[PDB]
Amino acid sequence: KPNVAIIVAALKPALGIGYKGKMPWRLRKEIRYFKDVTTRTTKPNTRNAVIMGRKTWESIPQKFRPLPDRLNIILSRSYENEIIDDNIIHASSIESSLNLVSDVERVFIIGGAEIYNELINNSLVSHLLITEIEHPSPESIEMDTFLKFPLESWTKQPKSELQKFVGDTVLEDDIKEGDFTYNYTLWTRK
Ligand SMILES: NC(=O)C1=CN([C@@H]2O[C@H](COP(=O)(O)OP(=O)(O)OC[C@H]3O[C@@H](n4cnc5c(N)ncnc54)[C@H](OP(=O)(O)O)[C@@H]3O)[C@@H](O)[C@H]2O)C=CC1
Ligand SMILES: CCc1nc(N)nc(N)c1C#CCc1cc(OC)ccc1OC
Repeated sequence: KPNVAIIVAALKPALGIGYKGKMPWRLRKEIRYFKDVTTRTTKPNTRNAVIMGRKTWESIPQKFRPLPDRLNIILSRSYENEIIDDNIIHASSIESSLNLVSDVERVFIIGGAEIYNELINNSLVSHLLITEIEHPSPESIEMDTFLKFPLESWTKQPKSELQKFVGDTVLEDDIKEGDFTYNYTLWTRK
């Protein structure tokens, strides 16, 4: 089996993630956390996979595309299940994409909304890496895109389990970037 996790940054308490196809924030440490965790492998001869919707792919800046050091899987309902090049796979589903290569250690679902809100209730996903973002006045930030997670069916793990998961990665508490404050968290199924 492949270890499949969801990684996302969301604003509490509504868990908003975007506005008009855009990200409502630019968090410099968070971006860097995202990179290190999705890239890091333990075993040699392995890579990690990043799975995403077509729209999230289209929104990734030209030069960061495909996301380096990781296998990129792009999801569309139009896609045949084929390898485009060494770094890029097109797929109809996660299940179809997993049966396409075997060099993968960890699989990370990286967005967007339609992808998250569907794969949250898929049994393959065993971990959630949610960056919980806070703001003194959350409603002042314009938001039309939200997570629909039944978090009552999941367990927020201790920091020690997250540290285990992300290896040596530095996990700072209450990161203050402008008016935003955030923490990295780990969730497992009940
Ligand atoms: N804060 C965060 O950590 C993140 C936030 N975001 C935000 O999310 C938003 C984007 O989300 P969203 O608009 O939903 O776009 P998505 O990235 O989720 O892409 C949607 C597309 O994915 C394809 N798709 C959806 N479900 C499936 C499925 N079950 N099987 C195969 N393909 C599927 C469809 O492609 P098709 O139509 O071609 O068939 C659909 O049009 C943006 O606002 C972005 O800023 C994104 C990533 C991270
Ligand atoms: C913002 C980076 C990020 N952090 C967390 N915790 N989860 C995520 N899924 C993401 C993401 C994403 C997609 C994306 C990545 C990117 O390179 C960093 C640039 C743009 C992106 O979508 C607009």
